Amino acid sequence: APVRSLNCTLRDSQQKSLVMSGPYELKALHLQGQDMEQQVVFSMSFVQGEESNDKIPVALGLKEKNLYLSCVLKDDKPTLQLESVDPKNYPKKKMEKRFVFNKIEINNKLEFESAQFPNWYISTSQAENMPVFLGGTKGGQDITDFTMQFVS
Ligand SMILES: Cc1ccc2c(c1)NC(=O)[C@@]2(c1cn[nH]c1)c1cc(-c2ccc(C(=O)O)cc2C(=O)O)ccc1O
Repeated sequence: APVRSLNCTLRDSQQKSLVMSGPYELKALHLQGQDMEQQVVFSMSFVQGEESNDKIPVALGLKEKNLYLSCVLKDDKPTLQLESVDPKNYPKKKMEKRFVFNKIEINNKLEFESAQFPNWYISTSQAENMPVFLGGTKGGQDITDFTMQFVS
């Protein structure tokens, strides 16, 4: 089955934009209007024909597909990383499981659950300029829902 890609930006439910913070990390903060160009453009890839399903596996690439968001164990704990890939072979028709998230649309917002680590989600802190991380709790102070804005 063929793969479809969309370019987009992500904002958490409290309107914090996502930006790079060096080569290995994303941070979330409320950006000023003139700094809006700092927000990361993602290439969200998924399999064509699943638009009506409740859970849609997605891969999130960035840097013109040079990096992908990846879920790996670090110190025996699910961790979000930015993994380097050869952009020529991406996105794959069969993406490696560590790059896959179930995109679930709840109350008009988006939630990204790790396919490799169930009940672990892409998360942000309430505080400004803190790293984007994989979190195991929902409903607490950590934010697990986002809105998406299409670039192309
Ligand atoms: C671009 C793109 C994204 C995502 C995928 C592809 C390409 N190609 C795929 O095959 C892909 C897919 C299958 N259906 N739709 C897309 C896929 C799905 C899973 C997956 C997701 C959720 C769960 C769960 O437990 O909820 C289990 C698994 C698993 O299969 O272990 C793992 C690897 C994988 O690559």
